Amino acid sequence: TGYDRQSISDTTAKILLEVQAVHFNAEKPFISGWASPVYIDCRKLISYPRVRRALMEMAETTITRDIGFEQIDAVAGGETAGIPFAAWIADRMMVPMQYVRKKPKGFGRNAQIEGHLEEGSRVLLVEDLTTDSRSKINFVNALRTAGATVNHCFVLFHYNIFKESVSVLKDIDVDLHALATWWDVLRVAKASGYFETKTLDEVEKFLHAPAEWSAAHGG
Amino acid sequence: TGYDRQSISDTTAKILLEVQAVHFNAEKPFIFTSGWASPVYIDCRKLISYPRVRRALMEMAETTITRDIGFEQIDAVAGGETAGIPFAAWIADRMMVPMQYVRKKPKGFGRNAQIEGHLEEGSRVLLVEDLTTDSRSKINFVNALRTAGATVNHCFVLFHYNIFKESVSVLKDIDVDLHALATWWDVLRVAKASGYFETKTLDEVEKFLHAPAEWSAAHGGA
Amino acid sequence: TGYDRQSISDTTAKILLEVQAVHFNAEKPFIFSGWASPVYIDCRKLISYPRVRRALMEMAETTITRDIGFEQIDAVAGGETAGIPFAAWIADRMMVPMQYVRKKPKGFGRNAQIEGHLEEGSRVLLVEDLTTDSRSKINFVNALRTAGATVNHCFVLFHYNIFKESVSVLKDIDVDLHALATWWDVLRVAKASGYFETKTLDEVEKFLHAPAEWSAAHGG
Amino acid sequence: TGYDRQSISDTTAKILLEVQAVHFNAEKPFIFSGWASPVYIDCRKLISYPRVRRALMEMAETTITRDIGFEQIDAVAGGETAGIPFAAWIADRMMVPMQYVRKKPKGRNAQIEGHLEEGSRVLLVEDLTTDSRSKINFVNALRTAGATVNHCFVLFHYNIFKESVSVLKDIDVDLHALATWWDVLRVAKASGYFETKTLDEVEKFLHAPAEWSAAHGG
Amino acid sequence: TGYDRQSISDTTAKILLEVQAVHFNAEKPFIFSGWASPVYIDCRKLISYPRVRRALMEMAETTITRDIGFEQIDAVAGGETAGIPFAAWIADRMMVPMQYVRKKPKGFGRNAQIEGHLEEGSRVLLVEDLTTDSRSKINFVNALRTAGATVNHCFVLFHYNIFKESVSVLKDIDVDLHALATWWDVLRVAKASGYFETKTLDEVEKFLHAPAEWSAAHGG
Amino acid sequence: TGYDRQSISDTTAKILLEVQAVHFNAEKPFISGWASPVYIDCRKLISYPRVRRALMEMAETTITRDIGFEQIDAVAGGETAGIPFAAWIADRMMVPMQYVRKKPKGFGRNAQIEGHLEEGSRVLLVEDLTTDSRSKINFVNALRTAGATVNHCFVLFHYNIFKESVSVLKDIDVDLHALATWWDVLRVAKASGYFETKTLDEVEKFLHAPAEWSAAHGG
Repeated sequence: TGYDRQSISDTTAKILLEVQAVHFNAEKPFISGWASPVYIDCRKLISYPRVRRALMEMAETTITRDIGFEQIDAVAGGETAGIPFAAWIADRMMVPMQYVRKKPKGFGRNAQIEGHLEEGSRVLLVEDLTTDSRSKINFVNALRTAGATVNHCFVLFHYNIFKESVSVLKDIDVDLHALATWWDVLRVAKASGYFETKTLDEVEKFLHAPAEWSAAHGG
Repeated sequence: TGYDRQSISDTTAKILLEVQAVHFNAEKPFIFTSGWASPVYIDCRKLISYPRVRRALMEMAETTITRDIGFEQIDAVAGGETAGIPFAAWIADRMMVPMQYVRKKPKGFGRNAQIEGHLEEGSRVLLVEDLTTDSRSKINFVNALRTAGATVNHCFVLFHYNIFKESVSVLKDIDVDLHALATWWDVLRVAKASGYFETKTLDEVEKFLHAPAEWSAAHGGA
Repeated sequence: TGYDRQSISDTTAKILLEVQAVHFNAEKPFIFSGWASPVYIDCRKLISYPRVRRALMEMAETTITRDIGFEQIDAVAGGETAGIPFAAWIADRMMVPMQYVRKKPKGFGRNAQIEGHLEEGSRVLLVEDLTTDSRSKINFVNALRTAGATVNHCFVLFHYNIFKESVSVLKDIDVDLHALATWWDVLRVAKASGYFETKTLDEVEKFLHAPAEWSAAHGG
Repeated sequence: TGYDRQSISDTTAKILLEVQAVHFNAEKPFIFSGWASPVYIDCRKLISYPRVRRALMEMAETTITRDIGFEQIDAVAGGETAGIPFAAWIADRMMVPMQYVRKKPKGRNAQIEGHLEEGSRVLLVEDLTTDSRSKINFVNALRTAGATVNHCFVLFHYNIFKESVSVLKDIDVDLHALATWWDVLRVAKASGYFETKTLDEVEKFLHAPAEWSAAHGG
Repeated sequence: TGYDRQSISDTTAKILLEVQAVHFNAEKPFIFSGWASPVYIDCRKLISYPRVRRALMEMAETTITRDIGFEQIDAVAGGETAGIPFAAWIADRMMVPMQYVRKKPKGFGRNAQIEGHLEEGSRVLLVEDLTTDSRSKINFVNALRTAGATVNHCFVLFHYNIFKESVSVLKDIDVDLHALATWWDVLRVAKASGYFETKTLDEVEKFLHAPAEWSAAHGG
Repeated sequence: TGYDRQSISDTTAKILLEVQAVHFNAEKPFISGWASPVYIDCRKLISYPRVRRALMEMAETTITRDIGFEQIDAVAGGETAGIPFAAWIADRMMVPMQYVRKKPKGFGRNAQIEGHLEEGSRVLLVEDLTTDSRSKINFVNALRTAGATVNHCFVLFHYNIFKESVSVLKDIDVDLHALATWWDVLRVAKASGYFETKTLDEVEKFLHAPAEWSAAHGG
């Protein structure tokens, strides 16, 4: 459902707002602390068939356009949230699928990885969303310990409100690819006109300075 | 795909033996984490790394579901955590139905803590897992789905051990039917027919299958 | 979805009984026209179920390819109202042009009863939801033949059977009748399932063996 | 198959003109109940071409998802013998149940063939719209059976009559179309396969339909 | 399309006889290098029929998966202008890289006879339209093995199965031959159909049982 | 993976450079004489599944947009070169397939054509690539001898550096449709930045004057 980056992001934002995977609440923030007015549950997108089909089509388009057609030999999912999306992407791309556990279960170079992973394979990490890309280090290092070549990471949603969201993965030579960001959702919601002005202003203030807003509203 | 139980089972056994998802070792039995000793090891998670194998497995899964259960008797597909999520996703894609997945432990307030994804009240849900041994871990997931309002009467597994007496009755006591593509007997029969395995190993496997607990106690150690 | 004639009929009967497209009631027969029967079928309900209709279309394509042939049909024509969805799906599966025939003419030309484009000499397969005595099929067959199409085959999802002329009327005008299931298949599958009482199935069997006598005895 | 609205309309007009589903005749107007018109559209010819219908159904799905939403439709109900094939193809693409509505009742669910769950959201699919007067009956028939009808889809929209849209908005039904007569006129003018006089007469008709029909006989 | 070997063979024979890719003529034998024969097969006609070639590809994939295995082939290599379309379709269905082998080398190097990228150690399946004595397959097998490919299987839509060394010549170099139908299957289906005269089918049977003697007796 | 002509051409150029079907060498020109700094092997394209799927989608889009949806009744391919692409296009278009031999084998109308060709059929000629379209004359005449109507020709790559590459086909009333040209590959390579400036300048001066460059560099 899109061709260029902007259309893909707009379609992703519309999909997220339509299935109510994105929630806004400025009066009662969503609190592990970190009170925020925005809540996202990308795991609801697996319960809507047309939505997930469109999202996977756009995911394949993004992977082909930004990475390459013959640069990925396997698709590895996250712990439990990115496994369905990884499975669908692997089926579309006709590549082997693996998934990486959060904690090792056993001894060896393939303890964290479930599935068959050939030596030297080029693996693409796929999970639902990122906030700081700090949970990405464990999975990338687990895949690299087993011999895979991890240089690209795909996620449905990217917060893009923290400075080290993309620099952390770049320092370990991993590129972050995302279908949409919080700014795209904010722009689509502002254009739609179904949200009150005060709520959108509060959301914009939070997205500009996340830590300051969180600390000053119950963090 | 065979469109009948025997052909589906034989094809699944050949698939498992070809990709070496099933291992036989009688000289050095597989001592598991719980101390159980068995000469047979199966890793259904390896099947997701082979495109054609997984495609055929999902086609046979859809055929089994539509034959044993029915075409319009399932409203959603739920997968157990980690192991069965890819198979649940593929089955949901083939069946054009919503997909959810059940966590092993609750994380949330209630009535939706153990289930990730939207679940409409009164929806008939099919539980998909990679394999079952005694079907006592499936009760937790079935109760989690029923707590959210889903009506669970069927559970699908790629592999069913079928070597424990209460493998199916434990689910049937809570009104859940167990459907599977292949059993250990099917794999043993196909391995015997193939002839790539020595007679002693297959005899040991047959002895274990006929008496699991005694074999675990004696030949490998409790 | 099956691969053999016996497997297709059993699967179709199970599909019909599962989605309740077939109803049995011997205590209060379905008095249609004055005809009285203990059986009722509504093949139009099969289009409201995605998986059921997909399976039925797969079996329809399999039956067409096995009985008629892979390259013997150049267009798929559906009857008025009822058979148009099935004709559309079969044409999509077979990658052939689709037409549909109105019950009554809408003009004065040769292509008055046909809504579509029909090239001269095209071999056309006529698709309908069900047939009872195939007396209404002659109108559609003659309408297609007036346009120049060559009609030698007709496909129906459900064949009522019972009546002896149901295939002879079409065979007299060189049209072969193909079907997925009959009433006998549905009755056999219902008896095997065990969800229906013995008295009801006995009444249905008596009706199937003697339709006119049963209608006269239990109604008009 | 295009992506944006303009591309979809342009290639839909190209498809209509290529399969000759659109006819222009200024010298001898088409007497339809009179109403002499120089333009003729036969959208039922579109089902006899496989590639054309595949492209059109892809564009229909794209338009439905883009303008209505991905999960706003639970059933697709066509007209009677006009848009039933298009409704079937759209329902198959959308993985959504199909129904269809008759012109006249036969026997709540007397006018609807198929299973229609109460409270379901139903999309009307028809071959074309002229004044959207015949769609009132189908929308009311579906709403009698409990369905929620808020969107109507048609392959071709005349867009030359003022009430062709507002009559559906009065009953809270949105009209979605793949192409209009203006798109066909623009594509025909750009192609250059039509004489200038014919296109000028067609444009004059499209600006004032009733006056042109009355002047030329009707 | 079928599910077992016998069903696949029968369906393929019906397909070949329906599209007239197989011709029978005992009065005027097909003399082609001499070698008069009453049978003629043109497997290159099957690419001009969409449904026929789609069904043939389904059956080809089923045979490959059933006999060889799901994960035992890494590339599909066609012959020279004859099996290239079939190889392309099989590779698309199997989601594997495709190559094709020239009849004669064009250049110098290990990859002189092979067009397309072939990774070292790849297990390659050779696809052709038909084998008469499989003497020409040795050249393609050796060309593929020169570039590092491991060739242990060869798939063909049709296999004559009337020469003793049809399968042994490939088996001597560790290549297994798989086919959808043989001349015996076509003869059996033609006899069952009844569209062919008894004398013609008797002559074909005599030729199939002893091809060299029949050719010597009827010319060539 | 494209919508318009420009996007399709750019994606085709990226595909060709990614799988290394396009080679640049200014210091040592390749090679019947005609030393050139550019080498293209479109037959490598059939060994990559995702690449060939994307290229066939683009081919179908181009054929439908430029020729028409119902203007082609058969697809014929050149011998040994465009047969796989013709097969994939025919499968996509649910249209019969034929292929034309370079040299006739037999006598009578259909001696040079393999497959079933109905009289009056509209046939699209498919080839891997064309340089001067001199070899397409034989195939077009062979198809027209059998009764086919040939008015369109499709090639994945078009050199577009010779003046008669399109006029020679237009003289016999045949149109040439292509996915990419050498200019578009050059533009994509220049934008990518993976090639040295001297090599790209030499390639550009070759593509401007091919014959002069070949004569000057020992051709």
